[PDB]
Amino acid sequence: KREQTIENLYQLAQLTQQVQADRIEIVLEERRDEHFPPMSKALMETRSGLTRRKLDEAIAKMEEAGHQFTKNNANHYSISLSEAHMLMDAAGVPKFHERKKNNENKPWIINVQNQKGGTGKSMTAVHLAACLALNLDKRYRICLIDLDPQGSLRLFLNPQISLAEHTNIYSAVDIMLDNVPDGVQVDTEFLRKNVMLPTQYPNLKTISAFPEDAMFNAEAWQYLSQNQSLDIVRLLKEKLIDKIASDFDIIMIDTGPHVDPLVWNAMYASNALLIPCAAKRLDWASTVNFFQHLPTVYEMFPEDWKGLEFVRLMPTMFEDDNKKQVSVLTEMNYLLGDQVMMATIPRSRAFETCADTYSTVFDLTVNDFEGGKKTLATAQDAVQKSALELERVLHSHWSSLNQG
Amino acid sequence: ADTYSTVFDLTVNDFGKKTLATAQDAVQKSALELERVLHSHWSSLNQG
DNA sequence: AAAAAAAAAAAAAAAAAAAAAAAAAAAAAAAAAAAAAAAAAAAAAAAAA
DNA sequence: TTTTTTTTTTTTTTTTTTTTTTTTTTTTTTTTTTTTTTTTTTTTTTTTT
Ligand SMILES: Nc1ncnc2c1ncn2[C@@H]1O[C@H](COP(=O)(O)OP(=O)(O)OP(O)(O)=S)[C@@H](O)[C@H]1O
Ligand SMILES: [Mg+2]
Repeated sequence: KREQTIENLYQLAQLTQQVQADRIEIVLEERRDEHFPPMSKALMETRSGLTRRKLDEAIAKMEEAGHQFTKNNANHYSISLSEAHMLMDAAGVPKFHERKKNNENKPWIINVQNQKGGTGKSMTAVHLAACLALNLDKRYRICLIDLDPQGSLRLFLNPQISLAEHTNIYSAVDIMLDNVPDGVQVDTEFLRKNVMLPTQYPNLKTISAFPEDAMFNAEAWQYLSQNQSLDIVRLLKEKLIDKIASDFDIIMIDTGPHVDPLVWNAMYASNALLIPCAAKRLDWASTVNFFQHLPTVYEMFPEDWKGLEFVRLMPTMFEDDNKKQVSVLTEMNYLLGDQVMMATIPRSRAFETCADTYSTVFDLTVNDFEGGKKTLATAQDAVQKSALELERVLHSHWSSLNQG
Repeated sequence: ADTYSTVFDLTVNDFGKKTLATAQDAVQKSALELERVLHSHWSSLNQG
């Protein structure tokens, strides 16, 4: 009988070996051939905030040192992002993990979870993270997590850079099981070695994910077969959170459009709550279902966790000029005001261009594209004022949630 | 054409209306004019 | 050590194209009227109760 | 003096041709929004006093 459907299943194969090809050419085509945006003595002022006098003093102190400054084709000064973070390293400006006021802090775990497909969590959240990383005055050690097995956050120009030299790896899955060589114990040095990777920024870091992570849900069903205390919830907490809380301060986490055991652990173990969403009716209805589903499930999780300290909703794909969606936003501000961000993330062709070349808004400048300037200008400025207002929620709660 | 028919073998009742009515009106004026040409050169035919 | 001159830059102004809206025209009907065609009710004629 | 049949009046019904009106689709049409080239403004270095 299933002669032609041996043909047909091994022709889903004889097409996904051609898609194995296709990914080979995708890798060959994405390859970097780019330079990071320069600060032009005014963009430097706007972004870093260093005064011209102190900047001159520091760049001279470094100029007499080993490193040499560089200039554009014109004698006008131009300093690269690498040179930027180097001058920050040598600025002596301490971070939240070096400030005498507060240096022994735990991670500020920030998450982006929506149960609605394709509406913006990936792109908006990676944009938000790369913008928060623009806080060069403070050198945040940031961990981007692409917990969505299909996110491009390991590939999208803030990526998990798995060069050819990269030998082997053990994803969050294998941290949920300790499937590394049984002889070696998973210590934080191992975590730097094969879990924490750079993102072409000397400050921003990441974790990668893989479609094999979907097998985690099957293994969790198997564990429910072998367990009944729902103890897999704490598997994340001890394996990952206790091992990472010692030596980082922020962890960007994308989770995916889905609500699943993996995403249940992401929800629970995390000590902060953010809720991405759009202004559409059905989306907010799904959020209603979400607000019914949670409380009982949190009751299911161990009583040791005293609930998440703050809850806020997000906009996205917000055209800002459609009557229905602004009415929805008004209703949200009417119901959970002070627990929803005011900031708006608009949609424009500039984001499309950014995505198609994979390059985040910061990676490209006006010369790269057309005059979708002010659109990108107000996009990055809303994302940065939104980053400081979410981090100001976190500031006012650096009394509460750090002591629980 | 498609129905393998001719212009005349279907009548107005066959169904258009004014459309086909003017259709055969024009076709039948063209036939008058044509067959008049037919005399005009047919008198030449009888004599060759 | 400072001034002036020279060179690589953003902001404003001008022109054209694609979105949309209203009106008009070709058409394409379902309904009615007029004319035409196919049968019918009082009167008339001849041979005969 | 009566009866029968046929040729004229008129009456009834139907089809075809030709009457009007409405809706749908197609064509010409400026306002608003979007795109590209640009003249003015800002920054740095070298040379001279
Ligand atoms: N500003 C934007 N401009 C253009 N496309 C956008 C924008 N924001 C979101 N998108 C759409 O989002 C797609 C990829 O981004 P995401 O929406 O994050 O996908 P995602 O990971 O499923 O997140 P969700 O489920 O939509 S919230 C793009 O291919 C677009 O279709
Ligand atoms: Mg997604």
